[PDB]
Amino acid sequence: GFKQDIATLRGDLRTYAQDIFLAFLNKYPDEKRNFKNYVGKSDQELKSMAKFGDHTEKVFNLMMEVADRATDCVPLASDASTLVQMKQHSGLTTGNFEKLFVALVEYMRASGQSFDSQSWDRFGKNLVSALSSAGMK
Ligand code: HEM
Ligand SMILES: CC1=CCC(=C(C)C)CC1
Repeated sequence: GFKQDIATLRGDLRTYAQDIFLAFLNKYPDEKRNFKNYVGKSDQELKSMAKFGDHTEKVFNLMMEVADRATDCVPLASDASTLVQMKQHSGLTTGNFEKLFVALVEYMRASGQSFDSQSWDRFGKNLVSALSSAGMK
């Protein structure tokens, strides 16, 4: 289920974080506008870059903590508020988070593995709802 999926992802988090984030940027090329320094790069070029591996892994370190603190795929309001307030997210709207979770769910569906993709899709929906509620447009 969802909790085991957190353990699976954490067991190889650098790899999953890069692969899911690349799935997100390739599915929604226009999202490269928030990361201007990733433009005109192949996947292998991005994985060679410092900011890419470090930043993507830090995103997923926190995403897994938010997942782990959730009840029935419903995140804490405090985790939602942190995500909205962060200076690094000043630009963003719920659509940015929408798209990241569509890509994550698709990645899980396509994987060889028994991910609980339905639980991640509900988690994404519930996080978008919590971000809206905490003041993201
Ligand atoms: C649950 C989802 C997400 C989590 C947990 C999360 C978490 C984080 C964390 C921890 C950082 C700081 C990392 C660092 O400075 O090394 C960060 C920065 C950032 N995040 Fe997010 N993030 C999420 C979703 C998004 C989405 C959907 C976008 C854009 C579409 C985004 C854009 C950014 C940007 C642009 C930065 C700063 C740019 C940079 O790294 O130089 N994040 N996020
Ligand atoms: C905070 C952050 C850092 C790195 C990212 C990558 C896509 C490498 C985006 C999110």
